[PDB]
Amino acid sequence: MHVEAMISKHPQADRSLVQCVEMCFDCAQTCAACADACLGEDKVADLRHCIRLNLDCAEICVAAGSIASRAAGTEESILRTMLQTCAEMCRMCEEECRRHAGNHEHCRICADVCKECETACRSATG
Amino acid sequence: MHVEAMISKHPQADRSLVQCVEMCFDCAQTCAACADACLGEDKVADLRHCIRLNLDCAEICVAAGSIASRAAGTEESILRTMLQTCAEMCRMCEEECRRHAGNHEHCRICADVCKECETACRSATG
Amino acid sequence: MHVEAMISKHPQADRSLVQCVEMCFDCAQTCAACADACLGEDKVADLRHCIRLNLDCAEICVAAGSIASRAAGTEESILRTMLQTCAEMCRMCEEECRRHAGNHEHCRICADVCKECETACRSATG
Amino acid sequence: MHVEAMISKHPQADRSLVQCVEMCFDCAQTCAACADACLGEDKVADLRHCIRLNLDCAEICVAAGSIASRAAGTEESILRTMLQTCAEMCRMCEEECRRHAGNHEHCRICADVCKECETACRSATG
Ligand SMILES: [Cu+]
Ligand SMILES: [Cu+]
Ligand SMILES: [Cu+]
Ligand SMILES: [Cu+]
Ligand SMILES: [Cu+]
Ligand SMILES: [Cu+]
Ligand SMILES: [Cu+]
Ligand SMILES: [Cu+]
Ligand SMILES: [Cu+]
Ligand SMILES: [Cu+]
Ligand SMILES: [Cu+]
Ligand SMILES: [Cu+]
Ligand SMILES: [Cu+]
Ligand SMILES: [Cu+]
Ligand SMILES: [Cu+]
Ligand SMILES: [Cu+]
Ligand code: NA
Ligand code: NA
Ligand code: NA
Ligand code: NA
Repeated sequence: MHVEAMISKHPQADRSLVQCVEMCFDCAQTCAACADACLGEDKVADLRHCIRLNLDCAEICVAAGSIASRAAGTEESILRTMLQTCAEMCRMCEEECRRHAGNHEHCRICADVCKECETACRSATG
Repeated sequence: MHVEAMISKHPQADRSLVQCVEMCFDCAQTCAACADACLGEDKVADLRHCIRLNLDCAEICVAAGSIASRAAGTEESILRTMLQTCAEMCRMCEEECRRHAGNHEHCRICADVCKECETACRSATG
Repeated sequence: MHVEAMISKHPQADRSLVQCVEMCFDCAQTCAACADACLGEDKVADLRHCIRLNLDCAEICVAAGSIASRAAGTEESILRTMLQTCAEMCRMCEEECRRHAGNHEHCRICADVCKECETACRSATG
Repeated sequence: MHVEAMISKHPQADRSLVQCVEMCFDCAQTCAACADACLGEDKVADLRHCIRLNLDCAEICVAAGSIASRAAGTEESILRTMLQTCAEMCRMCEEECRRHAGNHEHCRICADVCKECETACRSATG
């Protein structure tokens, strides 16, 4: 990614923010991938809630990553509110993915990414 | 829109929810349009914060409308948290658009739509 | 929606474009709803491809509607290319939803909306 | 990112695809960042078209990256069409960012990322 490079060249120009942006896109892609993999499983009926939570997590992580890419200045912003929402979403998604992690390696990877994004988003709210 | 029609045919099948979904997409489109119109104004330098807030509002309204389109059942969901975030975003965007409404009719229309979406999102959290 | 009202107040200021924008958001919401309803069906395993195509259609319709909301001027734009892609996507999604329409009323509604969006997007490329 | 790891664990389980997905998210974030930086410049009026093209590029790159994250199987997909559209979008955005690269380092970085994403998307269509 180019998050760090672009922040430094912004005319209104932060490690916690760079890490949060990176993780939001990483998590958005991973959740999209996890939902699609759950949809291909023989036992797809067992994974309905996990697919649904992945879909919401991918939507909220993209939104958060976009908002946070525009949060390099000092002006009022929705950033902290959005990051709290992303954190809560990632917490929910992680718990459900974690529950299937013994059965589906893709859900283990997704749960780990959601946990990391949750942590990153919380850290950026400081 | 087909929000009402699709909710009723959902196998896990609410006026406040239908109104919120409709308004989130209406507001997403209106904010996207408002940012683009502000970008075309002679006095674009005066509208920087308004463009930025429109961009964040369009992102959050789409996300909210998507999440709420999947919230027709009884299972745990990020819905209330997301709708509070949308409400707060629309409040911010409305205030800035409102400030330019005497000068730019497109900002008057956008402020009115943001106010309505804010109200709809708050009502759906009940 | 406020598409027509916002186009007329744009400083660079078209019926086919207003109809396309409206339909793209209508279709994005309807496909999101259809995927979520398919995920709740007893026979979810039979609907894997339909869910997947709905997810791609909702993503592409939002993108198209956003791009087209910014296409009110005369400058070079990705608009025609994006609308052709939306048309092709809606065609694919319609065919799969249509196949399940006798079994699931939500897929009948979605197929009808996808057909209309396809038509609208093609008309706006003129 | 976790693109490579998730592809390998997909029940329907490609270097060109992993590179395209990674680049689409990298480019989406970079274009979002570039538009926000152009909005903060003293000479924002000179950057209107660049901001607009960045906004469309961020929208199309996210959509492409999402679609391509679900393209790990053999079934019919919009993937090739979407990747051609992303390529064309990145080409347009690159040319405009490149034009400002002598004046704004953020536009130099964005033009380089758009060029790479364009190349990656074209390579994945093979
Ligand atoms: Cu997750
Ligand atoms: Cu999850
Ligand atoms: Cu997950
Ligand atoms: Cu995850
Ligand atoms: Cu607004
Ligand atoms: Cu606003
Ligand atoms: Cu506005
Ligand atoms: Cu507005
Ligand atoms: Cu469809
Ligand atoms: Cu469909
Ligand atoms: Cu459908
Ligand atoms: Cu449909
Ligand atoms: Cu670009
Ligand atoms: Cu560009
Ligand atoms: Cu750029
Ligand atoms: Cu770029
Ligand atoms: Na900002
Ligand atoms: Na739901
Ligand atoms: Na335009
Ligand atoms: Na697929």
